[PDB]
Order: sequence, then structure tokens, then C-alpha cells
Amino acid sequence: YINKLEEWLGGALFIAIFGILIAQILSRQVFHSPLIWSEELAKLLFVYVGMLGISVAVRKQEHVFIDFLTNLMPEKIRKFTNTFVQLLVFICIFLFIHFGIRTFNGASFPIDALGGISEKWIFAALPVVAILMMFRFIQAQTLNFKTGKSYLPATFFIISAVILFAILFFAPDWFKVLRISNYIKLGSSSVYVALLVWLIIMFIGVPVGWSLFIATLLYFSMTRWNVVNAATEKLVYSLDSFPLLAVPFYILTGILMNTGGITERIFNFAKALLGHYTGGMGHVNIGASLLFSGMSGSALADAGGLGQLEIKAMRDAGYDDDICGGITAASCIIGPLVPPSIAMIIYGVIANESIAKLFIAGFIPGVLITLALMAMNYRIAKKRGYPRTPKATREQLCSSFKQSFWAILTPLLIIGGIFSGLFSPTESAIVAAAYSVIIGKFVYKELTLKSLFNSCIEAMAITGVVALMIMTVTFFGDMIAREQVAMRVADVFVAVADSPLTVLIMINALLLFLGMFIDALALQFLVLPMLIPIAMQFNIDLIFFGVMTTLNMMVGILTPPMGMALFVVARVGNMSVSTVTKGVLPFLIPVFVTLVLITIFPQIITFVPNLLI
Amino acid sequence: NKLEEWLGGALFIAIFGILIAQILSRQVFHSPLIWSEELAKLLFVYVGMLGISVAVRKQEHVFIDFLTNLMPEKIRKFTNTFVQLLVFICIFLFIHFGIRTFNGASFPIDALGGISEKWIFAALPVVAILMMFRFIQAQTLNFKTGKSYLPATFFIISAVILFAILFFAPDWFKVLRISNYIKLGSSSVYVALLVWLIIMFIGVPVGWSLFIATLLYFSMTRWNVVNAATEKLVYSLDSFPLLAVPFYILTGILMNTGGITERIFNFAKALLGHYTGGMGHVNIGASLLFSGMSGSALADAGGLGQLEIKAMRDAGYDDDICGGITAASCIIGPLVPPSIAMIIYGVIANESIAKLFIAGFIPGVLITLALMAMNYRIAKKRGYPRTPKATREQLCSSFKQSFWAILTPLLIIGGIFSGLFSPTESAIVAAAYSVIIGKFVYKELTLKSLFNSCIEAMAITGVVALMIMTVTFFGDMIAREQVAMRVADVFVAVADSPLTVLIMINALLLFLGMFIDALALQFLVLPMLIPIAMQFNIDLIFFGVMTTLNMMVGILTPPMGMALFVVARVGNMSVSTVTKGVLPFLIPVFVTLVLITIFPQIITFVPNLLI
Ligand code: NA
Ligand code: NA
Repeated sequence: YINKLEEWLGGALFIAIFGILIAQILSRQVFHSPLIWSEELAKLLFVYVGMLGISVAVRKQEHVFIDFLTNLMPEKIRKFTNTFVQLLVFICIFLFIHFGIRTFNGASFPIDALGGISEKWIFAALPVVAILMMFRFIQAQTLNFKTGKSYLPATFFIISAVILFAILFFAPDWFKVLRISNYIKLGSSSVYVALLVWLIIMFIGVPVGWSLFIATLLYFSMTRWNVVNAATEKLVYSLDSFPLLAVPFYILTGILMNTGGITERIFNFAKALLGHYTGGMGHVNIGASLLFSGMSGSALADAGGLGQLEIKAMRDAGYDDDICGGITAASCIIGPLVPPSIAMIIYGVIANESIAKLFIAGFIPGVLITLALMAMNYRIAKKRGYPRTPKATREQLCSSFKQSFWAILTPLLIIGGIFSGLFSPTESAIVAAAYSVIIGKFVYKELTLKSLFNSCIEAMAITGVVALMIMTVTFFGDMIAREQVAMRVADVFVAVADSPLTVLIMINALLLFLGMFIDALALQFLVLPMLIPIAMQFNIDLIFFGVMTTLNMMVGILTPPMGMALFVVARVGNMSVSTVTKGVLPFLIPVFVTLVLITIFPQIITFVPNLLI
Repeated sequence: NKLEEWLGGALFIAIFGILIAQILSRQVFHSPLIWSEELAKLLFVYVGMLGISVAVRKQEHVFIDFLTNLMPEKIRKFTNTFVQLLVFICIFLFIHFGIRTFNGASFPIDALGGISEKWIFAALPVVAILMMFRFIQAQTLNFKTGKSYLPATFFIISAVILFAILFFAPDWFKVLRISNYIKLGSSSVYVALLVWLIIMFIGVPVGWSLFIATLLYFSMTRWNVVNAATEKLVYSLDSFPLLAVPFYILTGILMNTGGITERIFNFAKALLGHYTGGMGHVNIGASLLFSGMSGSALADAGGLGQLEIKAMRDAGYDDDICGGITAASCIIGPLVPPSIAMIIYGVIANESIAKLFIAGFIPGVLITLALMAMNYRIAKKRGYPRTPKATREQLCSSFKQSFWAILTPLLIIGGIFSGLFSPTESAIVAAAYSVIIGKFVYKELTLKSLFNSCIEAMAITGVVALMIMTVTFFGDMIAREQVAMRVADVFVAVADSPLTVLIMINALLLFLGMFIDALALQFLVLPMLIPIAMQFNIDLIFFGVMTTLNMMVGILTPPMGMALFVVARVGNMSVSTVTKGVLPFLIPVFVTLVLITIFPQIITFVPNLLI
């Protein structure tokens, strides 16, 4: 029809990348005859895949935005706010089109190890998909206006776009009027003004992926506009990255492993293993979450794939509702810590750090979290005197292990690939996806071509949202580093640079405070760009800083009044949010304790990666 | 699966806008552009490819169905299987030739900032792959309905193995060259022509039969020449005069609205409705006025037929007379400019289109006058009654109602004749005026209707584009083998007078027009007669007008004619009565044709004086 054209085309390109990578590994490992074009071809296709994902997201209106202030507004103000955000997004898309055309015209360098092919093939992705994004925005405007959620029809946008394109193509010297330098010369306060405007527009519902672009454009307009052409290439260059390839494949691996059949087998094995100790079903839940974390890079999937079973088992065992909710909500944070992890990949991409070292560093805190949660569950259960389930016979344990053998072999594969160094994170993700597909198709007989295509489509759709923010934050970093914001901030914060512990304490406190009202995914892209240079200023190790920031932000999904884990657990378990929060409250002590422990003693985190690499 | 329709319609409106900027800048701003024509051609190539793909998907390519209508279904199974296999081979070779030609072309375009010709030449394999996919999709339904013995999976595996062999072992193809076994020699072209006639009469579409015939001839002698010959396949569509066809078709479709046609009929009835035999005069005049805009006879037959038939029946006419008049009055369309057939002839023979239009204007008027005289005589002899004469108020109201409708033919004719606009520019202006009138003046136009009209125009132009490219490919072999010189050496005895050649050609065309449709017959006949006509020092404009008239004659001849069937369908009467009523009206057409072929000066004088 006329909406699935990006999903039909994007899905086909996703399959092509999978076939190319699997051929690269087979040739190197088996035949010892490596290929020189696989990486470049994969990155070239991934650029288009990411652009198509962005188009899908902007069509479905699914871009991340802060809704804390938006949730406390009568609709009569929401109408004006939505009108403003629609205008801002339209302007951003038009400027994307202009900059993509210009940077495609400017591409000159050839691509070696690809037959001398010019770089215009890479650089042409931006305008062709920006046109589709503009079409999708115009299409969505009709639905927005018809229901009374905005003030402007799509005819207004069509007329404005036609007029703007005609002006841009027939007299581009008319746009020099709207330069702030022509009226007021702020000087060195341009960065502060741009950041203030960025915060103001971000707090009123504008998505971050456009807010960063708007802030950077305002800064450039204030000082000088001719320096934007040099910096605009980073938008295309950010997607042309090898480490960024692992995100969609890890997402697809999690999606494929999150079927009902595999989860039931894993939970049955865990229950047969840890079901008869003091605090049985709590230990069962913790163990199941730990096992799932080795193959899943997200916490919401773990929360939504096992809650209805773990909560029921705990209720049958003799557990109160608050305890069930607390354990279920607390056990979710293990996922993002144990590798693989989307948050660690994002931090490594932003800070230009090796993902493997981040994974190795973050492996230990997951084990510490698991042990602390198990100890707390045992103490609570012993205090309350809950009954003990009968011991399982050896035959049932053996049968459950035989059933779940191939399902549980995956985390071992991931850890062996990563720790031993035989594979890179992207190759590890590719191997994991191939193994999961084989297991689903031939061993469990629970997969179909339609299901595989739908999983690929979902992975691309969730990848596009991250891709837009990645490219925009890469654009924002140039503005941040050009004017030396971090150096000035450090100079202002004098007499506190004596001890790095004070800086770490302040950063942790700020992150904890901000995590109570902003979702983790948005908070990461909101706070990292201005903190990474500041951390670099104080000679703070970047691997330890990344681990600490990831843990601190993952803590924030458990604290009221805004926490996704609390809402998900309450919805799944059919219980009120207040009871879930009350049950969660006693379980926040171990996480704070381990956070303080790693903050005081960085050697715990730093020892393992140094020994291994 | 509207993937081609959605993308093709987007390109169609892009072409329309670019052409508009060309004429406006050149007229009032006096700042002509240097890239509008190049962009128009470059986009028209893709538009034609998309139309061909759509036609392949819908299985609507033209073919001869005379012998196919006289055989049992058992034979039809084998015939359809053979046709499917031949089309599959044609599409595969199409893909291969597109890839080779794209990998060969390197020349730049100086009129577009040095852009390489690869941009033009890459449109062949990209759309060829989509055509192959559409054929595979249609094969499933063909096998499901029981019309063929070959399922789709067989085609899939055959395509896979063929692609693998081509990419990894092209040298294995050296066993299918006829030069391996026997060297036919000079008679290779004759053998290829015999195979072409047979494969056409079997039921293969023309646009593929010509390709098969020329490929067989090339493989008969040397396969290394087809590499040089394959550039014409893409260069054929890269033509600016060819752009007039889709826009004229769109203009006709837009103007064929029921509201406009009702007003035109009302004005014609108020004007010429009271004379003896008034209804026939009204029918002829309305057909002439609508042919001033349209360029197809089928629109004339199917649009205004019911109202004219009802008016004639009310007046007290007979069924045979009304049917005959309605059928015979539809041939004025292709004669009066604009006309699709004249454009096709000009493209094939490389002749000016404005000269063709000017030359062909007069015979349409002669036909109209002859038909009016014949109708008047028949009505007077049969003693039909007379209608009262309308008063000045009715005629003035009709004029005020249909002013904007009758403006368009005069605008088009004035643009063509005065030399102010080229035929493509005239088509663009006509389309713009029609859409403006529809949207704002009469208020019966919607954006969805415009998109549907554009889709229909693209679908109907793809079929013509495929035949155009294939016939241009065929002409290469025809010219290389020196067929016309051999034919002249054979019929040296016929060269006594050019009148003998003309009457022989006319008789052959008249005999061939009783079984084949006008379009298929034209595409079969023109490539073989144009070089022969040039051989005998025969003028090409006069020959084109005469051939167009002779081909248009065949649509009113039994046992095959589209006009008879359409008139019978829309008139609720048997085909036999329609034929027996048409028969007395064929005399003026034959008389006009004989008069034209006797005095070519009648056709020749007007364009030379007008130029
Ligand atoms: Na994980
Ligand atoms: Na006409």
C-alpha cells in the first residue's frame, strides 16, 4: 500500500546485512581467507537502514520526549504546545533536507577497499529519506488536526513547504535576514543562551532528537553561520560506525529469545534448582532474571516476559503482594548491567571507548547486585517465617535441564565469545542471532518466516529512535567542545577539584535527583554530552565513569514518582502502584550500598579488564 | 501492489511541472532554461519503464487474437505455455542487455553539468527486475486458473539457475548460436521474418515477437553485433516528441467528463438540430468538436454514443441508420489533430509532427462534409420528419454554458498552426487549461480523480512505449539487411507508375484491416513499408496521412472492428444490424481515399503554404 514501503524495504536491507556478516566470519575462521569489503558494505547498508528507521519513527510519532511537565497541563495549553512542537519538527526536517543535499554535493573522497567507489553513495542517504520523512510528517498532520490535538491543517504545511522550497531554490540570499548576528551580538554568552533555550524547549514536550539540533542551530546562527558546513558532515559520519551495528542484532536476539516457550523452560529449570531454600521463589526470580540478562540487553523485556508467572508462583508459595512486587521490580536492573547492554554501547559510542572493556568491567557489578538481592530476600523471608517448599527429586531436575539445555547455552556462548577475545561485540551479536534463529527453527520448532520478518521490522523500528539521537548528539558534541564548556565549568568549580571523590559524589547526587522525573533513555542522552568532557577534565577513568553512570541511571527506573519498572510490575501483577512502591522501598538499600562501594573503591571495577586486556 | 502506480504518478506530476516552467520562462520572463528538456526526457524514460512493468503485471499487452479465437481450450493450454516461456526468455535477455549497456555507457551530458549517461541507462535493469517479479507473480494465478502447465516454482528455479550460469559461466551459452551448426547465409533475414509471422499468429504479443525475431536473426549470423545494437533500446524512449502522447491522452481523459460532454451535445443539438436529417448532423458536429480535443476514436464511440442514439431514436430514426452514423462518425478523431497515430508514425519515420498535423487536418474536414451530405441524402430519401427550430435564447444560453468547453480545440489548433508552440508544448498547454477549467470553472474535479487519470494515462502509454522501443530495435536489422532494395529489385515491373505502388499498398492494407486491430496492424505494417516507400521516391508526409486514413478505415469493416462492437454494446442492438447500417456509409470514405491517393497535391499544398 503506501505506509509499509519503508518497512518492506528496510526489512530486506536488514536481511542482507545479516548475510554479509555471516560470510565474513565463516571465511576468516574456517577458510582463513578474509574479505575486505564486508565491513564497508555493512556500514553502507546500515546507514540507509537507520534512516528508514528514523522515517518509520517520525511517521508513527514515537520519538522520545520528556512528559513530566506535559502531564500537568490542561488540554487548552496542550493544543498550543503541540502546535509549537509540530512547527519545530517541520523546520528541523526542512533543514535536514537542505543540509543533506549540500553535503551530498560536497562528497569527494573515494572509498578504498571497495573498488574506488565514491563516498556519494554513503552521503546520498540523507536527502532521499528526508523526503520520505517530510511526506510522513505531512501525512500525520492530518490525523493530528482532525482529532483536535493541534491548530494547523496539513494544507498550511504543504503551502509553507512549497513556498520555502521555491525561495531556497530561486533566491537563497533572502535567508540571510534571519541571522541573530545582524541585530544583537552576544559574544561568549551564546552558548549559555543556546543551552537555556534548549532546556526551555525540551521541558515543553519537544523530543530531544530535535531539541539538540535546534539548540546547535541557534548557537551557530548567533555567532557565525558559515562554520556549519564543516560540522554538518558528522551527522552522516555518526551512523557510519561498526560498533553501532551491534544494537539492532542484540535487540533482535532478545526479541527472538523472549518467546513464551523458551521462558517457560528457563523458569521451570530455575524453579527446580532454587525452589526449596528459605526464600525459594524470590531466589527463583533472581536466578531467572540473572539467566535472562546474559542474552537480553534490556530490563523492560525481562519485566514483561516473566512477571505473570513469577508473581503467581510467589503468591502460591505464601508471599505477600508487596514483597512480590518489590522483588519483581528490583530484579529487572540486573539486565542492563550484565553484558550485553544497550546503555553501555551508547556510552561507548558517545565517549569513543571500547565496548568489550565496558562489558568486562560491568560484569562484576551484576554479580554483586544478584548476591545482595539474594541476601536481602533471605533475611526478609527468615524474619517473616514463610513456609518452605518440598525438595525436588533428581529426576525432575535432570529432565528440566535436558529440556532447557540449548535455551540456556546462549549466555555461555556470549560470555565465551566476549571474554576470550575470539570475537568482537558485533561478531558476537551476529553469532548469537544466528544461533537463536537455528534453535527457534530446528530444535524447538517455534519459528516461522513471518515471525522472523516481524521481529526484524520491530528491531529496525526500535533502532531508528536510538539512531536519530545518536546522530544529533554527535552534532551537539561539536558545539559543546568548540567553546570549551567543560574547562570553564571546572574553573568555576574551584576549591572542589582537590579531591575527585567530591566531584563523584556531586555527580551521583545530581543523577539520583534527576532520575526521579526523567526516563533513563532520555536522561542518558540528556546528561552524558555535558558530563563526559567534565569527567575527562578531572582525569577520571572513562571505563569506571561509564560503569558508575550506567548503574546510577539504571537505579532511577525504580524510584518514585516516575519509574517504568513500577508501572510495568503493577500492570502485570494486577496491583496498585502504591503497594508496589512500598514493597520496592526495602530493596533499594543493597543497590545504594553497592553503588557507594564501587564509588569509594574503583579498583574493584578496574581490576578485571586490566588483567584480561 | 500499487508500487509502480504510486511511483509513476509522482514522476508524472514532476514532468508536468518542469515543462510548465519551460514555456512560462521562455514566454513572459524571456529567460529560457537549458535543462528542462533534458530533465523531461530523463524522467520520461523511467515513466515509460514503469508503464511497461504495469502492463506486464496486468497482462494487457496487445496481440493478434484472430487464430486464437478458433481453437479448443486444449490447444490454448499449449499456446499459453509457449507464450509464457517466450516472455520469460525475453525478460531475462532484457535484464542481461540492460546490465551490459549500463556497464558500457560512460559518456557525459553537457546540457546537465557533465552528468554521466549512466543515469539515463541505469533505468533498464532496475525496472527489468521488477518486471521479472511481476511475471513471476502473475504465473501463480495463471497456473491456479488452469490456463497453463507451468507452475511458478519452475520459473523461479529456472531463473535462479539461469542467473547462476550467466554470472559464473557465460561461455556455456556458446552452444545456442545457430552459426555452430549451419550457416544459412543471406536468407537468414527471411527465415527470421517467417518465424516472426508464425510466432505472431500463435498469439505472442507484438512487442516481444519483434524482439524474438531480431534476436534470432542476430544469432543466425554473428552475436557480436547485438552489443552495438542494444543502445537503441534505451535511446528510443529518450525522445522529446514522444512526450506528447501521455499528455494528449490525459487531456482527452479529463475532457471526456460526462458534464462537459452533455453541455457540448446540448449546444450541438441547439445549433444543428432543425435541418433535414438534423440528428445525424448533430452527431457529426459533436464528434468533430470533441475530436478537436481528443486523439482516440474509442473515446468518441464510448462517451457520447448513448445520448446521440437516444436523440436519434426520439426523432423517429431507424436502428440501423443511427447505429451506422454513430459508428462512422467516430473516425474523425484520429484524422483531426491531435492524433496518437500520427505521432506514432512521425516517431517511427523521423518526420516533423506539426507538418503531419497540418497535412492531416484537411481530410478530416472532407470526411465530415461527405458524411453530412450522405446523411442529408438518406434522410431526404427516407422522408424523415423535421424538428422545430430553437429560438435565439436557447442558443445563447448554450453558448454561455459551453464557451469554456469549446475554447480548448480552438486553442490547440491555433497553437499548432501558428507555430507559436511545439506539439509537446501544445499538449502541455492543453492539459493545464483542462485541469484549470475542471478545478475552478465547472467544479467537478477532485485530486483523487486527477491521480486516477494520471495512473490510467501511464498504464495506457506503457504499452505503446514497449512497442516503440522494440520496433526501433527491429528497424536496425531491417535497414542493415537491405530488404527494401531486394523488394524493389523483385517488383521492378511494378515501378511503371507510382500510382500502381500506391494502389497495391492500399489494397494490401484494406485486406489486412479486416482481421487485425488498428494499432497492432500499424505496428506490424509500418516498419516494412516505410523503407519501401522511401525507395520509390514517395513523399513521407502524404504517405503517412494515407496510411493513417487506411488503417482507421479498418475499424468499420467486418468481421473485425472495435467501433462496431462498441456501438452495438452501447446501443443495445445486434452487431448484424450495426454492420448493415454502416455498410451504406462506407462509400464516402472509399471515395475520399481514392481522391486523396489520386491527387497528392491536395495534401501537399496546405502545409507548404502554411509554413
Ligand atoms: Na543484559
Ligand atoms: Na483529434
